[PDB]
Amino acid sequence: PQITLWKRPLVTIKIGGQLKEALLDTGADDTVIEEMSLPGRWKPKMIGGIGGFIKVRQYDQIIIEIAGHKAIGTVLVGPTPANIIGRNLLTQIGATLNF
Amino acid sequence: PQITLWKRPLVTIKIGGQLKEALLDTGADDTVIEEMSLPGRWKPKMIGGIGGFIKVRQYDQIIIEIAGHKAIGTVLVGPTPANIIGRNLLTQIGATLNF
Ligand SMILES: CCCC[C@@H](CN[C@@H](CCCC)C(=O)N[C@@H](CCC(N)=O)C(=O)N[C@@H](CCCNC(N)=[NH2+])C(N)=O)NC(=O)[C@@H](NC(=O)[C@@H](NC(C)=O)[C@@H](C)O)[C@@H](C)CC
Repeated sequence: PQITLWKRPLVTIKIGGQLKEALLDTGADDTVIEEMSLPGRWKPKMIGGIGGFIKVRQYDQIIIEIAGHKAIGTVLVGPTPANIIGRNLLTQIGATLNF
Repeated sequence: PQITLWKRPLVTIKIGGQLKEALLDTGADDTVIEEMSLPGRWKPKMIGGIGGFIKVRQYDQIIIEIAGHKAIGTVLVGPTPANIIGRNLLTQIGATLNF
């Protein structure tokens, strides 16, 4: 698709058997999801932006479907105010910014 | 251009006759720049990010070039960790996300 930017670019995702809404964020290095269970080992991470940092759990090799497009990569889980799809998964679905 | 997302989507901007680097950010409603001087009166605004909320100064109808493309619009100035070009100006330069 071509997604214009008049509104926030929200899409449906499927992760860990669950449907969620998430923001396509070219300004995010990483993908960050609100609290949920994921399989495998994890390690803690601190991630920052406007307002400072939050602590998250890093899970690797997680399969996600983003607007119908499957992507595997790292997902961070924690008290984010918004589910965010960051560049680590945007690249995998072939997303580009065009102007 | 077509900007891929394997690296941060950093571009050069021009504001107040000065070149700066900024991040093209589809996950940002607004454009937020690190402390600098702009002309005119400002109005207060609170914005939110990953970590919480911060206060910024809102300047309207600021002339700004983004990767060579001319825009005139609202610029927020405050303690952002990074200069970000948000959707208010991405729409002025005709940017879309495509996959
Ligand atoms: C300034 C730092 C770079 C840009 C920023 C854009 N992220 C979006 C996230 C979505 C909201 C949580 C954002 O902050 N958007 C703001 C930008 C400010 C603005 N006004 O435009 C926004 O739209 N804020 C809205 C409110 C959105 C709330 N949304 C919601 N509740 N669903 C606002 N009007 O105040 N990126 C980030 O916050 C990411 N940070 C990073 O990628 C890097 N960190 C740093 C410090 O650069 C990396 C080294 O970790 C986070 C997610 C970690 C991976």
